[PDB]
Amino acid sequence: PQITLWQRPLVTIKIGGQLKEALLDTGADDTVLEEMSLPGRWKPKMIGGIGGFIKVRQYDQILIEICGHKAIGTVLVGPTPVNIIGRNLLTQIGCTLNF
Amino acid sequence: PQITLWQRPLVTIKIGGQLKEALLDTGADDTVLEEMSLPGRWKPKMIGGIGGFIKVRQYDQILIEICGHKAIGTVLVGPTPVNIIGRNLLTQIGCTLNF
Ligand SMILES: CC(C)[C@H](NC(=O)N(C)Cc1ccccn1)C(=O)N[C@@H](Cc1ccccc1)[C@H](O)[C@H](O)[C@H](Cc1ccccc1)NC(=O)[C@@H](NC(=O)N(C)Cc1ccccn1)C(C)C
Repeated sequence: PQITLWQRPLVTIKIGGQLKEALLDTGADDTVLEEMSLPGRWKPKMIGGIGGFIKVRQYDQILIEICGHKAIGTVLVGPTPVNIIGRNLLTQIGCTLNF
Repeated sequence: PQITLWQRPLVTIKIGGQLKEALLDTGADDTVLEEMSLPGRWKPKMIGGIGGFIKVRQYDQILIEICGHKAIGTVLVGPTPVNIIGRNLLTQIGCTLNF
């Protein structure tokens, strides 16, 4: 699709067999989701942004589907205000910025 | 122009007749710039991000030029690591997300 930015660019993703909403975020390097249980082993990590650092669980090679497009990559889970899709998966689905 | 997302989407902006670099960010509602001393009146404000909140000063009606395109609006100034161009100015330059 072509998404304009008059509203937050929130879409539906599918992950773990669950449906969620997430923000398409060109200003994020990584993908951060709210607390959930995913199958798999995970490692503790830290990530930062405005306000500071949070602790997250890192899951690799996770299948996610973003507007019907498949991506397979690293997902961090932790206490984010919002589900964020970052550049690690935006590139996999062929996302660009245009103006 | 079309910007790919392999790297962070950093572009040149002109503000106050000075050039800076800034991140095009579809996940920011607001525009946040590094500390600098603009003339003008300001309001104090708090904005949040992944790790919590920071204090900023709010300036309205600022002209920024982004890759040749002008935009005019509210800019928040404070102790950010990176200059962030948010949706309030992105919409004005006709910027879209495409995949
Ligand atoms: C999500 C996280 C993994 C990401 N971090 C990240 O990419 N890092 C640390 C790598 C890095 C280092 C140096 C330079 C560039 N990038 C991040 O926070 N990115 C920030 C940019 C940044 C980078 C480093 C330090 C400081 C800032 C980027 O601005 C994101 O788009 C971020 C995403 C987000 C959105 C909502 C709530 C939490 C996080 N937006 C924001 O932090 C903005 N907030 C915002 O727009 N809010 C709170 C309103 C809102 C609410 C709900 C939904 C959308 N918007 C502020 C910049 C204004």
